[PDB]
Amino acid sequence: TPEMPVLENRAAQGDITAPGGARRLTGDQTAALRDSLSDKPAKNIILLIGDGMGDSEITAARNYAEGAGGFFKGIDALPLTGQYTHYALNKKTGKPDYVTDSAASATAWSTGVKTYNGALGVDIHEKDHPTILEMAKAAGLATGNVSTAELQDATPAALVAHVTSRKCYGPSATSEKCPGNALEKGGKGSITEQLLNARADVTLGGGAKTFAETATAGEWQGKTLREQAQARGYQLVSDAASLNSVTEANQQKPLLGLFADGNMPVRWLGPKATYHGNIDKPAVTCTPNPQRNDSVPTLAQMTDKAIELLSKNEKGFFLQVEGASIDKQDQAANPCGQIGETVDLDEAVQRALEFAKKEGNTLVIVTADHAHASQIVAPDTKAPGLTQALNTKDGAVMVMSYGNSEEDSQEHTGSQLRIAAYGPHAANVVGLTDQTDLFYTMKAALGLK
Amino acid sequence: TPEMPVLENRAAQGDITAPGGARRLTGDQTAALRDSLSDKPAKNIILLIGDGMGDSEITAARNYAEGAGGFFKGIDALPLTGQYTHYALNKKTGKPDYVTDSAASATAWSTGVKTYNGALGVDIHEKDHPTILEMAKAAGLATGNVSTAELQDATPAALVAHVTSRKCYGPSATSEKCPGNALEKGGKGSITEQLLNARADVTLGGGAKTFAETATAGEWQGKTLREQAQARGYQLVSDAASLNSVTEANQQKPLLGLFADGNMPVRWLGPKATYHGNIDKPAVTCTPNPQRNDSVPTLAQMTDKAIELLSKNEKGFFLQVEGASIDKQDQAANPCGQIGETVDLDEAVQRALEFAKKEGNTLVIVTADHAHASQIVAPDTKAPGLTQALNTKDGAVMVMSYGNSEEDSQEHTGSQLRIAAYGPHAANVVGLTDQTDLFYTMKAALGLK
Ligand SMILES: [Mg+2]
Ligand SMILES: [Mg+2]
Ligand SMILES: [Zn+2]
Ligand SMILES: [Zn+2]
Ligand SMILES: [Zn+2]
Ligand SMILES: [Zn+2]
Repeated sequence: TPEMPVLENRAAQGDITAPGGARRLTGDQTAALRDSLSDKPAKNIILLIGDGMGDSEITAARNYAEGAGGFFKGIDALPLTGQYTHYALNKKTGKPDYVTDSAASATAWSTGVKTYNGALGVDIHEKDHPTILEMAKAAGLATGNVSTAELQDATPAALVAHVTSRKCYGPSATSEKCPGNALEKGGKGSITEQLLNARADVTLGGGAKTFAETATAGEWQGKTLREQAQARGYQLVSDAASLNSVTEANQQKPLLGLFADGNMPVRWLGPKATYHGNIDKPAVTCTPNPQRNDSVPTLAQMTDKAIELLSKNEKGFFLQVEGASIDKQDQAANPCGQIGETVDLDEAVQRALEFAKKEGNTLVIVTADHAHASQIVAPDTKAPGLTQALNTKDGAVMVMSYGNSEEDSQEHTGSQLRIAAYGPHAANVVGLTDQTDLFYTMKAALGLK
Repeated sequence: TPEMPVLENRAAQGDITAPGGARRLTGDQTAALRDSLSDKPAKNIILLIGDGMGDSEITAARNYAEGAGGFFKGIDALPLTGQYTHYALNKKTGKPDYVTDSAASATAWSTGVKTYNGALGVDIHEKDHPTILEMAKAAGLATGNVSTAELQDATPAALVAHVTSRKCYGPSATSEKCPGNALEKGGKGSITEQLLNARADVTLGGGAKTFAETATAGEWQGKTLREQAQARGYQLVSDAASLNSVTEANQQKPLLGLFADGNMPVRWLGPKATYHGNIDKPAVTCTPNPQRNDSVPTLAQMTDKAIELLSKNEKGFFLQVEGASIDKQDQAANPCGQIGETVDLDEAVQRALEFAKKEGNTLVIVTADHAHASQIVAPDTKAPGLTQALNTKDGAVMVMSYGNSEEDSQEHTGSQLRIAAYGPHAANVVGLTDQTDLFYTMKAALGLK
């Protein structure tokens, strides 16, 4: 009988110093693999995104948190793996732009068309194109948009919004930065306002600050975005205790949890990498962030509730879970913050895999939007940028380096990265593919049309 | 009827600026993938190694040489893809050392045991472990070691030598650096001397300078290694014309092609990346190296002759082909040298695939020993290191950055990287695995004892 399996253990089998003791497999894969291939329809889809989580970011967090011959119960457990390209286009010339930002890349997987960096839901001609979420809804599936960033940030926003610039978070930014989108200029509106329009059953993340602006035009003009929200029938939740009370999230009782002003809190603290830090300074060991909270639902927590609330919908559902801050810490050149965010995501992947595993008609996908700056280097390295030596779980040190930007932020990079899936149609991620392929893969598995 | 396919075309299907025009797939993969799964015995094995070829290196060369939405006929054509870790061990503590060198990495895939950086065919206790090459010979299969580096370099040497240090190239380096291996101290010998002893049917590379040293002890002492070679029955070939004349390679007429003093010549010329090169200097366009030659066999040429010569062996064969200078140009901070060497290996993968495709019982594998330094960044980047702007195939510029070493050489890095295969047992690379797994995978597909 055909049951699709999760790689349960890819950890180094024994004594890493002894022959074959560092092997990760116990026997031939053929059958296991031939047992995880199915073309049946996907009833639901859970797309987990580690912002900036390339293979470097994955390897680095593993070494610290699980040891080199370790294994990530979530991230590393998806059996079907590939590599996908994420280049953008230069708005002016339609020619590839090798390093994408999180806006253009999101647009690609959510709409199938490529775009200029900074765009959301529009192509180089600034023409809207419907997002997979919008399509799930029209079809009648339940829909979830969950993140650890502000909900107006590129990754989550790209599901609900179509503006010419990611910066048009709300009423004012928009008027000035996206006039042709500005309500009063008769546009569809700012990102937050377009978010309120799209009505996803479950929307959870930070970014409450912006909801405190008021409309310049339209029916709810003169009153805040926070107001219109409840006035439009939204059920709002600010802490975890209340998040749990929620027993229904639907088109009449749609949930909107704003758990932080800007970005929800990072899991681990640690200092910034610094010029010659692996030599001048002593090895660091990450420290859990005391202010991350009992009142703040973890990502894992948000994902579980969402899958629970979205599972009651008979027809099936679409959920996009985003571990936001990996990218934000990485450009920040903070190993500890970076790593903490990846483990943090490992939990969300796990919750997701636990459900699909039983449900049986769930395609779970884990990937990133683009690659980033961090590199794992030798302990004795003399580098041009910011480095830092960390004490890993092996009790050996690891040196992380960020050296592609003299400015404040460490730069995104452009290499192809890991794309992994599990479930009906996961075959479609194996081998080399393009980020726009993800959109088409998700539309067919769902039979969306 | 069960025929295993090669991804024919994962090129951007259409107008990269139009909806779904940038997709790489044309339909559902499930069946193609089901069709490429087989646990039959591998009759032969071809192991293509891109030194330092991580995903960044792969993505970069494609962008330049094929276009962003391009597709590499060899490298990207392998249907089953995975990611594998290559950490080394600290000799002293047996703990993991996250950034491996080319010697310790090679040791792993060729013997199954982890080892300290700089080691070749011995573990941290310095005890020898038999290489996959030695076992293929012992079992009766034909065997080849083809590279574009010096045959005493780590990658090719790891197949036939067991020395406590990669530096013990020949008679004298060894005496002073691997005394316990030195012939006169009663050891097995230098790397070159051990190579002449292993006697693979076909060995082709550069590194002819070392063959001009003499033995200090032993039967052929006092005479050069070049001499010992022909006296030991090796048929030597120095150029491409004579390489071709060769209609036989076997244990009595074993082939030794030494095509260059040091490392054979690089495919393309271009200047070094430099501090603020993408701003200060103009975009670069690679130029083919006129000193490459009509007399110097390409890597694709060596591979073809080897498969040819090794196919005569009824029983099957083991061939390891190395695209050597990728890693060498990379640390050199030379985008063009780097990118050419990848292109160069793409042709060798294609020959391999062409054969494997028709023979029908060949497992083709393509991977790297470790990730490297180069990163693809934004054109406007201000970086601490060495950078350069290249005019790609798309007629748009791409910026390459190397910023993990102030020293002369850019450092290897440690994230997991692509591993891809084709053929019987190719399943065993899909997912996350360790480099030592490749050995056990190759062992079993060959049935090796
Ligand atoms: Mg994001
Ligand atoms: Mg090499
Ligand atoms: Zn991003
Ligand atoms: Zn970013
Ligand atoms: Zn190497
Ligand atoms: Zn190297």
